Amino acid sequence: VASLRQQVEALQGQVQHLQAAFSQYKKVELFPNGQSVGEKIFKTAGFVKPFTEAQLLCTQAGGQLASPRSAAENAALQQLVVAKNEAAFLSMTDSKTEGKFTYPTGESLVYSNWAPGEPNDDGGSEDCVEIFTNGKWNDRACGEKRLVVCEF
Amino acid sequence: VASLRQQVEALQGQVQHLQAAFSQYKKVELFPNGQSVGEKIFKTAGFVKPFTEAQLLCTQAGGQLASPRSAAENAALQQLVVAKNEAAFLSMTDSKTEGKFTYPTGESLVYSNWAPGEPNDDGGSEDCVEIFTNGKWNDRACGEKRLVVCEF
Amino acid sequence: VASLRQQVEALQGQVQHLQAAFSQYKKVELFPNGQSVGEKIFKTAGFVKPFTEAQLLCTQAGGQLASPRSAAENAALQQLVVAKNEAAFLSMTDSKTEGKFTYPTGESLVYSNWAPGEPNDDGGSEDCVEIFTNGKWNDRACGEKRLVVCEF
Ligand SMILES: OC[C@H]1O[C@@H](O)[C@H](O)[C@@H](O)[C@H]1O
Ligand SMILES: OC[C@H]1O[C@@H](O)[C@H](O)[C@@H](O)[C@H]1O
Ligand SMILES: OC[C@H]1O[C@@H](O)[C@H](O)[C@@H](O)[C@H]1O
Ligand SMILES: [Ca+2]
Ligand SMILES: [Ca+2]
Ligand SMILES: [Ca+2]
Ligand SMILES: [Ca+2]
Ligand SMILES: [Ca+2]
Ligand SMILES: [Ca+2]
Ligand SMILES: [Ca+2]
Ligand SMILES: [Ca+2]
Ligand SMILES: [Ca+2]
Ligand SMILES: [Ca+2]
Repeated sequence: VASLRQQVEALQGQVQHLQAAFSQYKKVELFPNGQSVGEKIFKTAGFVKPFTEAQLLCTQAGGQLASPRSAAENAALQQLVVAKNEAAFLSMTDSKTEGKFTYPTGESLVYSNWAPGEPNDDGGSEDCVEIFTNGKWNDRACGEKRLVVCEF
Repeated sequence: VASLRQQVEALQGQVQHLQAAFSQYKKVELFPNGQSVGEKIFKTAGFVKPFTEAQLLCTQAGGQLASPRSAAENAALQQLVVAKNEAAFLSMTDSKTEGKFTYPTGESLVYSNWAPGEPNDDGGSEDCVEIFTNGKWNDRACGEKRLVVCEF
Repeated sequence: VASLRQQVEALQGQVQHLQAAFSQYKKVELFPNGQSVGEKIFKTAGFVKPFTEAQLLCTQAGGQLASPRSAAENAALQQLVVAKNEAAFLSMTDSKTEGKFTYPTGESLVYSNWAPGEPNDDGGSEDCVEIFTNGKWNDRACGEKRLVVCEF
């Protein structure tokens, strides 16, 4: 009765403390390699790797390569690319069917931000996608090394 | 009443497990680029930038440049400077009124740890402040590049 | 009473939110320098240091040097070492009594994964332990520099 009321106030204090502490912790974690947008979080590893290796790193970490699905997400991702001044790989490829880019699941793109003239499968060997510091996309050979950015 | 008790008992167990997990992840987070002191957390980006750019990075991240307000805070900040072996910028400047250093809010300093002979406005143009590996402060030209350390 | 009911229900909602948000941040934190195994978390500083320096870094951060106590923990640590491609120091040494490796607490090893013929106290001066990218252990001079990996 009167006891439960006291225990509740104690619990209330514990939760409010956690909310304040967690909020501060989130800001700390995201500085300087992460960006939060909606319920998605982009985070860069800070180094470059070929597509296959970059892809494995994200999947093993429980996430996947950056997959911007809107202008808002693309802008958030662009911030990390600008901050590191290094173009990054996206998760999408047209390795299965040339000319048709898809997400790792197989789904067709729901949003794109291709630079003028892209994708152009230059040299007949560009199945991966990179995002420039200006936010635009370009298909690029998967063997090339680009900034690793995963989404969680 | 009775059901409410077990409900409170259960929820608190969950909150305390969350507290324990959060405490562990906070220690992990701070290693090796952060330092906690009181309710404040200092975290370095690991690279150098001129004052204006450094200031923007911290503000955009939801914090501000390191602003040690006591010997204890200065000591905590010093650890990061020593770890990176790179002097860092503080948030304070005397741009508005020469010789009068203030925090971003305009408030006058409540603590200082100037090195002997400082501040001296060398060349007649040193309005920013840097902290050395020995913990002492020195006014420095804002255009120079120093370690970026923010506080949250 | 009905008020306490509402309060308890309110807390349940706040806790569910924290649980979900924290779960996401745990994954974010561990990328790309951490590894979780059981209730233990290994995290690398990303650089090399001699044993004494490495040990101090971990202890001051509230943890200790990597101390795999099972094949499962050793495999998890190995994943991290492979990712960084740099042999790392473990916490154990036989500095007190030659030939008898112990944890920082003085307790004898409960698990080991020595490479064939090791430990061999090569040159009569190897009291520290390093873990290779293949997961095997080798006693090594404490003065040498190895990847710093702490456990929390
Ligand atoms: O390697 C340079 C080339 O890379 C291609 O991906 C691009 O479509 C070309 O316009 C050119 O920039
Ligand atoms: O650039 C070197 C100079 O930097 C000034 O900030 C300092 O006051 C001088 O004593 C000298 O060290
Ligand atoms: O420094 C090279 C040597 O290092 C020792 O620790 C090892 O036992 C030897 O087999 C040899 O590899
Ligand atoms: Ca193709
Ligand atoms: Ca193609
Ligand atoms: Ca192209
Ligand atoms: Ca972190
Ligand atoms: Ca001035
Ligand atoms: Ca001045
Ligand atoms: Ca000066
Ligand atoms: Ca010995
Ligand atoms: Ca020995
Ligand atoms: Ca040996």
